[PDB]
Amino acid sequence: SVYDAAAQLTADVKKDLRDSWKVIGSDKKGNGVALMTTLFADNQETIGYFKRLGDVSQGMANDKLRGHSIVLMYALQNFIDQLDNPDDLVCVVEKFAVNHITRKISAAEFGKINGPIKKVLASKNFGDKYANAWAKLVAVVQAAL
Amino acid sequence: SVYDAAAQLTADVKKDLRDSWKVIGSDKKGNGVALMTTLFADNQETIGYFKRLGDVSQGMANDKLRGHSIVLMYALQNFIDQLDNPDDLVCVVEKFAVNHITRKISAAEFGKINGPIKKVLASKNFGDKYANAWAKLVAVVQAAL
Ligand code: HEM
Ligand code: HEM
Repeated sequence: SVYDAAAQLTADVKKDLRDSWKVIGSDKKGNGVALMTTLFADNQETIGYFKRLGDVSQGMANDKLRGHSIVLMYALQNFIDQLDNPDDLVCVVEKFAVNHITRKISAAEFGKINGPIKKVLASKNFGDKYANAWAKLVAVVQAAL
Repeated sequence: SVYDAAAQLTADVKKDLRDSWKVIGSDKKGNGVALMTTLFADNQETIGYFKRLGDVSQGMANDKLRGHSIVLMYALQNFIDQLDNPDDLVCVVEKFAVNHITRKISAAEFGKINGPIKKVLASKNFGDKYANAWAKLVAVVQAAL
């Protein structure tokens, strides 16, 4: 359940999430677009969900993809800001989940973002330790799907 | 047509938007729920769009309303941060508009949030100067609807 998954975010996971977000979140447009292009590159099959974005290969030059990528990074910002209060993190994760559930994005499909996150982390010198902390955060959303 | 509406956000409007946001944005849960409960109070018919939230009368204690309210404030956070680059502001406002258009929220209905914003600003002592600035940011989204 999302309440149990939220409890897996221990003191050090929360700290590692904040320390990496300090760097990754500093450029929301650049890192969000990079995150989305790595998803489409590594997992071609997910492009079908993003039919409305159009020609995804354009990356930064595609205004709709760029709009989506910036908005996606503010959802992550929101999750990092709610780490102090589990009750607030959960109601925000469940609110967030509504539109993904409507789109029939399963917990296994959502989990495809973990590879993109690990790769963007690694480009900014945050290795496995931080990739694993971000996968526990993604798991709280997966439990709500 | 969002670009022309964005041209009304002159240097002084953008300054008033960033100064009032420095205070309104510092308690996203508190001010976010204040906005939504003022909306429901002054325009009770808007509650018809929010059946999913359930018992909106519980205010802050209703986890779904609190969840929606915090997410709303991150959309405003996003807009405030894009004020100096019209191209990013417009692709974010068009991205934001997509789900509001699908919900059949017209520019006129969306415009009902201006009275709430003016009251929340006035409770933290930002007068008409600031209310007018925020009305012009809302007009940019109204132009996408
Ligand atoms: C941690 C990663 C993710 C975050 C933070 C995230 C965030 C968001 C946000 C904030 C929106 C806009 C609001 C909404 O309509 O719900 C959105 C839209 C969307 N998300 Fe996610 N999402 C993530 C991963 C995914 C994945 C992995 C998929 C599917 C493979 C997905 C599919 C969608 C789709 C199709 C849209 C609509 C895009 C459009 O047509 O504009 N999301 N997501
Ligand atoms: C400055 C004002 C507003 C902001 C920044 C805002 C922001 C948001 C955000 C970020 C979401 C979540 C993502 C999505 O699904 O689109 C949302 C959802 C929604 N908005 Fe807006 N919105 C505003 C005003 C309004 C107004 C005035 C109405 C209608 C009277 C409206 C109706 C809705 C509805 C029904 C939802 C979905 C709620 C749910 O069932 O979870 N919004 N809005």
